[PDB]
Amino acid sequence: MIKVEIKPSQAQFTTRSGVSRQGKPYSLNEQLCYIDLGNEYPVLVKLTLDEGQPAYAPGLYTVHLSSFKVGQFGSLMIDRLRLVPA
Amino acid sequence: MIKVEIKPSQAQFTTRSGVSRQGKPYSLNEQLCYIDLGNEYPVLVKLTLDEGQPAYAPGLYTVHLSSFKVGQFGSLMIDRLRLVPA
Repeated sequence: MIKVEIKPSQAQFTTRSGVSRQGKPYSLNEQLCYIDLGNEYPVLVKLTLDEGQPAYAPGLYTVHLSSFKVGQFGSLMIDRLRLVPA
Repeated sequence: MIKVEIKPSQAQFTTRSGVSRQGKPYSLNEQLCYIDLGNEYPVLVKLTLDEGQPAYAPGLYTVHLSSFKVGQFGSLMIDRLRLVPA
């Protein structure tokens, strides 16, 4: 299991916006977190939240299976990192 | 944890080859597996093995932390899916 931590300083999201190729508006909410990848300290990672989801609260989390998909070359890829409470 | 299974029919690898941009030869070993992504059946996924590693034997496996890296846009990505026995 991947250990992900939202620190107290990471409790908010920011929003970026724009317009798609054929005219539709979009908004993307982004939040930061720390992920332990086995180095001396955890590393900073950007999360893009799904539509209508609040920011994750501070605490410990692991990664949900729905984060992954098979990509166009047949290998596993991350679609969007989706989290669940540890 | 991600459940990965190497079936008896997937016990071998194949090798692709070529030449890099500035003249160096390369060889890549590829093996197939099944990964349970929570749909009605597991899906077929291609693995690229690391240099000097044999094919994984049939059995059950989970994913090692070294499979992941932070990508050039700051989000988590899979580098190469690396496996360990379950």
